[PDB]
Amino acid sequence: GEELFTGVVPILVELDGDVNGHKFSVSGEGEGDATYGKLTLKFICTTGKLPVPWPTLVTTLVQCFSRYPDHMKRHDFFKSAMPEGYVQERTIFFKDDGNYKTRAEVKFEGDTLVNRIELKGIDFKEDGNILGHKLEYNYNSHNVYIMADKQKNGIKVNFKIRHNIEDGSVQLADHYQQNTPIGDGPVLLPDNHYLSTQSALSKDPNEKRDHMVLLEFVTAAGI
Repeated sequence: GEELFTGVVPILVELDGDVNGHKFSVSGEGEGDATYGKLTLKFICTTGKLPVPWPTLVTTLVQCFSRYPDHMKRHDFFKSAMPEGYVQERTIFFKDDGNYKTRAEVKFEGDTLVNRIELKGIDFKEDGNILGHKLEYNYNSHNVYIMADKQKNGIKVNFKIRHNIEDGSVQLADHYQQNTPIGDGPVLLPDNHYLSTQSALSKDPNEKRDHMVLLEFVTAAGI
């Protein structure tokens, strides 16, 4: 897959979610430039108002677009699984609140890199920081820790996202991730390393639908 990410690739994102019964759908389009670990996307809630804060959806809403330096190419599982793609599953535990469980398939459909997602959220407090919409519209920089999972011929991923709360406090979201290939072809199983992330959220001053504009940079490191 390395060769498939040398230039600007277009991206399409589709998420179907249900959090405590509140059903919703999100669509997103943009492009990724893995050579600069760059992502520019704009997401729309296609069913109306989003029943959770936009930032809680950022991790769910294409790590194959992370910049893997030359001396780490042999560790880029994400791109190695292309174009057949890979399944990405997660369990996001929101401290003192509910948890999201997600399953997605990211692969190529012609030239378009597609991320199809199903998200299920349960045990949220209808009046907590998530359902009550008390998280600020911003995003911090984190370190995504990656590990090989030889027995599953995939990887294991763990990290902690810190969502700023409107009162100055912090809402922790423990991420437990698993990625496995969709094809029966070989993939790169990586030594331990991590991805350094940063995201900036903004609004489109001409968009009336509930939405999020995301600019994100990610680069592999730790080796």
